[PDB]
Amino acid sequence: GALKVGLLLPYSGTYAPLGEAITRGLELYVQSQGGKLGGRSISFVKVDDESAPPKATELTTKLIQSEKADVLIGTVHSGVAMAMVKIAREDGIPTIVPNAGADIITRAMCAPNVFRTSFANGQIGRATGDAMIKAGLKKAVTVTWKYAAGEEMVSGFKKSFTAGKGEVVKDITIAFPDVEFQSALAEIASLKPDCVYAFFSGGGALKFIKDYAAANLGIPLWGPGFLTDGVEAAAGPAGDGIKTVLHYVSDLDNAENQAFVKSFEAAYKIPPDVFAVQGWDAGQLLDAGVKAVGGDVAKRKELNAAMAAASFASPRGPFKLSAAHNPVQNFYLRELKGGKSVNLGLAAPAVADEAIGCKL
Repeated sequence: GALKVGLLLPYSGTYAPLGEAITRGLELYVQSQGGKLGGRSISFVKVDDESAPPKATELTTKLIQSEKADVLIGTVHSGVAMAMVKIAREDGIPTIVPNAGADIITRAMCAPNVFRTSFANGQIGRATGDAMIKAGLKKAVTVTWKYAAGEEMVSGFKKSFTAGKGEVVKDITIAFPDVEFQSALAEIASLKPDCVYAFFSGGGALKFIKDYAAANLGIPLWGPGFLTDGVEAAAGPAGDGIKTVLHYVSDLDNAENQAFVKSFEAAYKIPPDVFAVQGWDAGQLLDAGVKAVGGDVAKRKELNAAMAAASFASPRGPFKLSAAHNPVQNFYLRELKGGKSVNLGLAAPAVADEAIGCKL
C-alpha cells in the first residue's frame, strides 16, 4: 500500500502560508521522483495544527495512533512542535521537523528518530546578532511575538550582540499573533536605537514591514530571514533595504537551486522561499531513509539511522546533519532589494549547533 506520511502543519491561521509552502516543497519533491519515495507510493495525511499548542498532543496522537502514520512531518510553530516531538521521541516513528526552530528539539529532546531540516532558533539569532556587530551596530531594540520562537531568537541575538559589546536597550513583545504594531514603533522611536531586530513571519511580517516603513524612523531594520521570506513582492518599496540573515537566498547559483526554483515557479507561479526549501529537503531526507531500507518502513531503526547519516544537495547547498540531527549549513547575509532578497555574502559558515543537553 501507500506509505502514510502524516503532515502536521498550519493549514489555517497566521502561519497558513508557511504550511502551504512546506507542503508544496514536499509534494514537488515527491513529483520530481515520479510520485514515489524509495519506490513507495506516498499518501499525505494532512492535519491542521492551527498553530495551537493546546491541541498539539491530541493531534499528534491522532496521527501516530488513529491514522497509523508511517512517518511524521511537522510543524511550523515551536510551541506545537515541542509537544509533538515529546510524543514522537517516545514512540519511535521517523519524525522530521520542517520548520519549528525550538532549541530543545535538537538539545534535551534529541532522539534517534527526530530530525530537523530547518534551523535552530538560538543559532540563527546568534548569527544575525553577530552580523549586526560586524556591521558596526551598537544599540538595538528587539521586537517579536511573545512565544517560544520569538523568545529564543531574541535570546540568541542578545547573546552575540552583547558579546560583541553591543547594548540591547529594550525587548518589546507583542501577543501572538497580534499585528497592532504602532505603539511598539512609537516606543522604538523614543528609545533612539541604531537598529531594530525583529522576528515576525507570514502576513504579520508583511504588516510589520509596511507599518515600520510608514513610521519614517530613520533606523535600519534587521531580523532573521523569516521577517522577509514570502512577503517581498507585496511589501513593495517598504521592504527595500531590510537586512536579514538566513540559511537560504533564492539567488544561490548551485544546480539544485536552479532546478528547484524553475520547477517550483512552473508549478506554483511564485518563487519558493525558505519554507518550501525546508519541505523539499524533508522529502530528500525521507527518500534517503526509505531507499536505505528498500521501501520497508517496518525497519524504523535502520531507516532513522540512514537519515542521520544522509547528505545530499539542497537548494541551500550541501545538506548534512550534526550528531543531534540539526542541519549544519551556511547562513547568508541578505538585503531585500527589488522585491527579492539578494545575497550579500556569507554571515556564518556551516557549524554545528552546540547541542547542550543532547545525550546520545
